[PDB]
Amino acid sequence: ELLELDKWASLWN
Repeated sequence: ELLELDKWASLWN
């Protein structure tokens, strides 16, 4: 996963 906006994952868990 080379997604930079993946930091939003904490907003769904």
